[PDB]
This record gives sequence, structure tokens and C-alpha cells, in this order.
Amino acid sequence: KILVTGARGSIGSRVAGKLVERGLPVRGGVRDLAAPGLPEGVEAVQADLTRPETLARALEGVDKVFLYTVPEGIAGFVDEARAAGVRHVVLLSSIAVTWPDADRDPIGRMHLAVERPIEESGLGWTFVRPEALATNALGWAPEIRGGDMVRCAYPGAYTTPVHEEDIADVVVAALTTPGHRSAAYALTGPETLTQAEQVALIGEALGRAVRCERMPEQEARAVLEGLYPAEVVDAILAGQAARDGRPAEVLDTIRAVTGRPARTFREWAGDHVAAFRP
Repeated sequence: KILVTGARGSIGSRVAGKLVERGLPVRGGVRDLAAPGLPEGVEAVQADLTRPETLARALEGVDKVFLYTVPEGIAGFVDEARAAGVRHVVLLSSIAVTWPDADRDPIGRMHLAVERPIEESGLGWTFVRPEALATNALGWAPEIRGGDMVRCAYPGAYTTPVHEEDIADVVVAALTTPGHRSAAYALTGPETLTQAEQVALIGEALGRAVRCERMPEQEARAVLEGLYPAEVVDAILAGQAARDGRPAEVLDTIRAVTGRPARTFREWAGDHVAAFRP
């Protein structure tokens, strides 16, 4: 049995589906059993890391777990995993842990505080460490739906966005094929792209020009305070200013693990085109 936590999510849903396709018994962690909103063949379970007694029942007879970095409860998970006889944990982490002075960064520190307890536990592990998720572009969907323009603080800020399906394929490979125990994979998409480049690629999927223009930082800060705590807004804008005009690193890891080219953001945009139009 494999437990896929967050089995309703972008990545977890695809992992669980692909595992059922291979004829494997899959448990899917969900918020509510009346739902469950999961692929055919996945057994819905509560796997709430803030209630470790739910974890104990979720892990009964489970061989392997796909885990997403919970903000709370990793020590409780490690305990119950050990006691249940789990042999392999695949963790969705972040490429931030690989950067210099990752302790000095909040995002880096958050992910390190989940990796380290797993690393020190005695459990078999694989870490999957993506850069920016392509799915972050869905945040522009409401704006793109109504306009020919996305306004942002840093149109020139680079990321290397990774398609969720590639992440899911790497996770599935780590769970079902040999050579991934104690491996930590840094995943990027095949191209480093500016925000403005990404917007234009969504325009291409839609078949119409979508521009990306600079807005003053204070305006951008105000709007972002509509979505986030003022502290987090400050950190977002600092990260974007640092990546402004700075191509991010492109890694070959997806191809090296899966044997298939990494999916492009152009491909991503086409796959998700329905989100961007009426």
C-alpha cells in the first residue's frame, strides 16, 4: 500500500492516479470522507498531521508514503511511520534548501525542518525539490480572463517553472522504480523565464496577445496586501527584485530521472488554457 497525502491536490491527485494505473493499492489523504474528490480506485482516508492518531490509522499496512511539507507535525509523522513499518517516504520539498545560506532564508528553513527529521529517522527516503511551480501562474487567471494585460512589480523577474505532471512523474518513479533511495532531486523546468515571458506564453495558448507591464512597487505592495500578510508581501517583493534580470538555473534532473524531456511552460499553458478564458 502507498499513502498519497494531499490526494485532492495538483500533484497528489496525479501521483495517486498514476499509481492506480499501475495496479497498486493506493490510499488518498483527504480533508473529508463524505467528499472525497479522488481518482477511481483510491481509498479515501483522513491523514491529518495535526492529529497523529489519524496518521496511525492512515499508515496501517502502508509500505510507502508520498508526503507534502506540512507546516506542523513532522515529528508525529516520523513516529507513526516508524511504528507502522513504513519503509520509504517520498517528500515534496523545495530547491530553496540547496541554495547558499538556506538557514538564513524562511522558505529554506521551513523545508529543512521537514527534511532533517526524515533524514535522521532511519526511514528510507527520497526528496523531490522543485523550483517555482508552473501552477503559480493560475494566480494571474482572474486578471488574464478580463484583459490583454498583467500588471506586476517585476515583469523581468526570472523563475524556471516546473510542470506539476513532471513532479508527479518523478514522485511516481521514486515510489515504483529502483535507484532513488537517499536521492534528493532538484527539479526545474526546461527554461528560465521572466514573468512577462510566462504571461506572453499564456497569451499564445489563448491565441491572443497578453502584455505584461510594470506597476509601481507601492501599488503592487497594496494589492499583494489584499492577498498576504504585510511581512510576507515584503519577502515576495524582495525575492522578485533579487531575481529581476537574473536568469535562474536550469537543471537536467527531470530528463535524467524520467528519460523524457521536461514539459515546457508553453505546454503547461496549453494544458491549463481553460483556466484563462470564459
